[PDB]
Amino acid sequence: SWKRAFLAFGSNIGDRFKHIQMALQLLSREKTVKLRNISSIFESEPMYFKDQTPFMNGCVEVETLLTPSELLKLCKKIEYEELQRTIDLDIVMFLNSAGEDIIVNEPDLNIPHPRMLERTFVLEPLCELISPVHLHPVTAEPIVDHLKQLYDKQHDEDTLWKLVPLPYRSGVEPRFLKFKTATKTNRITVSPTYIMAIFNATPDSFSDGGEHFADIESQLNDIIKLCKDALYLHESVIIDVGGCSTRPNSIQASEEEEIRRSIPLIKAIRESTELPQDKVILSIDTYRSNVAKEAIKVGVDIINDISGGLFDSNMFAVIAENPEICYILSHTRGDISTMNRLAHYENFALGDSIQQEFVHNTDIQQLDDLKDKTVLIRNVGQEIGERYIKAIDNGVKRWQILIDPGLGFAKTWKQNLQIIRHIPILKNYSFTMNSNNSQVYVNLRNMPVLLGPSRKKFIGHITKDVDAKQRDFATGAVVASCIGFGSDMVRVHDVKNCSKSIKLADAIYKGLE
Ligand SMILES: Nc1nc2ncc(COP(=O)(O)O)nc2c(=O)[nH]1
Ligand SMILES: Nc1nc2ncc(COP(=O)(O)O)nc2c(=O)[nH]1
Repeated sequence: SWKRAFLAFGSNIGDRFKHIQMALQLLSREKTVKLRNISSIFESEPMYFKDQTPFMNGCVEVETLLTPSELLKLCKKIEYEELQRTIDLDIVMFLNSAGEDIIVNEPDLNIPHPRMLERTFVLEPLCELISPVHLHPVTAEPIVDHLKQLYDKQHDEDTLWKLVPLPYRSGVEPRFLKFKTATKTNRITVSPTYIMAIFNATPDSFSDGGEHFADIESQLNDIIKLCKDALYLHESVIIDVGGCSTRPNSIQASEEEEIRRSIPLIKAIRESTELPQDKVILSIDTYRSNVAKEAIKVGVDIINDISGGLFDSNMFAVIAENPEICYILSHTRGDISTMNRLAHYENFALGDSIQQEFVHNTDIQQLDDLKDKTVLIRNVGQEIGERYIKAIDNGVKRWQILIDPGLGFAKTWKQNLQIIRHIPILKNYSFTMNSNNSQVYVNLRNMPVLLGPSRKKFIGHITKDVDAKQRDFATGAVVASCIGFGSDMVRVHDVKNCSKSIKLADAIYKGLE
């Protein structure tokens, strides 16, 4: 047979994420159960008892040979087994082998879960996994409509933070990237924008990481300065260490060379007593799985892969082995030497496979003409979606992923502008797709967006600045606009100055005053 089920999970005791992970491990170990998709991780206000620790919540989609009743027993076994060394595992919905929702109303078991339409912490992660046309079996209304209805009440009690796990550090509490969303109807990120500082460990151009190249002591001092500049106005900073050039047609450092450039420097930052370690997050810009693996060993938090797994087929396997590492899935085409030729987006690669496209949970066939105005962002969204599907198929968890539409990567200067304008569409883009004899639903809602506009050629074209070094002021303006269009993180060169821009844009657009 193989039936389908959606289960809600939650914990508000101790290491909540470890309780969740253990429950998912226990499910997966069953011969009768197959994990298909997991939602983002959300933090929510306790619904019933406000004096308690906030809950960590999500949803998991499984394929199972078990009957509803057999599955419920397993959920109870798991809850008990976890208590042995604190986790709730409920059946939310259960579909038969034909993909139809079943209803059970027995003394012991009620499917769908009787409380689900009351709880944003159920519906939000659930609707990351089910499409806008999925109806509630009892009400016959789309579940997304029931979600919208809850948000429409405008109770801050119903508000969710999304948490993206970061690695544990000794003596430190569990670490996350955090994103709070609010509604007004439109949904908007209202927590501070993350600043990612660029650090190039390449010899490429004297003006940018050029002179201190291969000198770890000098480089570290540069990084201490960056952190001080950023932390003046911000609570956190990400330092993105890059040992490989990603500029169109640039010669590629060897792996051994990239490792030598990046890894000792990450080790040195992480070991520094001159840095406030708790406010400093470490990223490595690499498309190489082995470099990522080495970086993880020396205490990196984020793998920033401009190819989204395209350059190394073992990258996803590395990320999958490290559930507390954060992975940036960036959009590109071809490779570094050919991408310039591939900036053409009229035709849709997976066009034939696409069954249905949705913007803000509405079929775009019914938002007529929007389709014609959003060719580029939907094309980029589908290609990000395809990378995402392959990541999930290779053990990467949705909860680990940030997305980046990849400004400048197989895109012209006019296209980069259009991508900035259309971030709100991207953030609310979803589609169903035929994939290996069965249907798959890709939902970009809640996937935090990183943009890297800094010093890019597209700015220079408009401001007539030939040299990249003189594009910092203009970058300030563009960064403000990126945030205004919904960017959750920005990658920048001029940290001291862009920090001011980010803070102002956050005040203006987010009310963070
Ligand atoms: N935010 C939040 N509040 C809560 N309050 C009670 C229960 C326990 O619910 P059950 O007894 O129906 O499983 N679970 C949650 C939860 O998961 N999240
Ligand atoms: N995630 C992400 N990573 C990147 N790495 C390098 C560059 C090229 O810029 P640089 O050569 O000035 O670092 N741009 C990006 C980007 O836009 N997004």
